[PDB]
Amino acid sequence: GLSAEQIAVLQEQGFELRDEGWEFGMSSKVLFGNNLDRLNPDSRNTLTKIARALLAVDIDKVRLEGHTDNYGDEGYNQKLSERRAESVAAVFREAGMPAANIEVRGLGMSKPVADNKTRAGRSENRRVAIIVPAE
Amino acid sequence: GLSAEQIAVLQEQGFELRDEGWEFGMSSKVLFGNNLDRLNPDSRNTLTKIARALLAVDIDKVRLEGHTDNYGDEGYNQKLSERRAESVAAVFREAGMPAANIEVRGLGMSKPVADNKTRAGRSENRRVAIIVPAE
Repeated sequence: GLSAEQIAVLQEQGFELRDEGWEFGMSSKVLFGNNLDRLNPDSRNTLTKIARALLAVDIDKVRLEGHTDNYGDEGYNQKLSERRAESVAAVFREAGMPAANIEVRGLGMSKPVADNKTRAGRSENRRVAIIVPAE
Repeated sequence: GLSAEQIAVLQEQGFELRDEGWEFGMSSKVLFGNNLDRLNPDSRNTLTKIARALLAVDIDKVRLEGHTDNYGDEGYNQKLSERRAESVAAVFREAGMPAANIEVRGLGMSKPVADNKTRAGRSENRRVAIIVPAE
């Protein structure tokens, strides 16, 4: 389980404890914009600070999951979700996180957090999740 | 939002982060034994240490929630669950927590955490939970 100086850091960064562990989503929109899986460089820093802060307190084990809405090919949403997840993973590596400690899952359309019949609904399902397991 | 020192103390007392806050649960058999809402001496002593720990790091509020299984009259089980939480509240108040910062709830049979079908799940649901709300 996580130590008190860690949990606090997680809380500070915007993490919320859920069933699979501590979770913090960012929208694809903010993360990539018009790109497919290239991060615009502002989101890169945002993702660097985050990773640096976590490693600072010996959190060094994260899972990254990316989802899409249901619009589009089913096969493509899987790849995209996985590639987009990996894009973020590469920023964690480049900051000091043991690659063996990073897990990457493409979850495609299958796992939404909103009704997929709204511009703010569908744009909410387009996201990448940062997960520290509470193990 | 709880600080590292607060969280540290919470973990040392056996609390566990849930959905409604930090939460330590004790079974009714331990707290009450054969009694109704009178705690046995060993329990009051335990509860007093927990209470003093929470005060010594300036915790803002505690909620005390009594639960039963689903055997018996539902209104009796509601009252009992309430009287039982009020027994734990009293110990808090006597340890120096002000009434106004203490929330007492009898929840009867409505929030189980185990299966009422077995003798075991029934004894597990017979508990009073101490919650520190997540501001």
